[PDB]
Amino acid sequence: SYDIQAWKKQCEELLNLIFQCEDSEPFRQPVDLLEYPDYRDIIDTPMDFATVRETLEAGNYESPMELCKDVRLIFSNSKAYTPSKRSRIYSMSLRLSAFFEEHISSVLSDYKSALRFHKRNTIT
Repeated sequence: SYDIQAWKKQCEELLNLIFQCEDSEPFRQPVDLLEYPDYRDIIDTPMDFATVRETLEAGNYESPMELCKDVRLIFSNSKAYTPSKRSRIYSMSLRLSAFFEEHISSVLSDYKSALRFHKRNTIT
């Protein structure tokens, strides 16, 4: 892989897949405080897939690692807020996390390789 910019469209396509997945529905918009009134007593940094997509489309991610950090925050927030490791919403977050990780792995690898290639002659 050579193309330093290719990650962005790859991430757009992966977000499209995630938004079509039923398991994403609890995570597509910010958590509703009327539904979960003490959410911000537990969760310091909310995150959701609409926020991630908007950040990407605004040109506010520099790398796929930044996007990957925010997506992982969606899942760590679900784990931190879950009352049970058997709860429905958390259970959906685990399947969606596995899907995400399986797909993001090549995006990250190819970007990092492409960038190492770009920098291969940094010293000369």
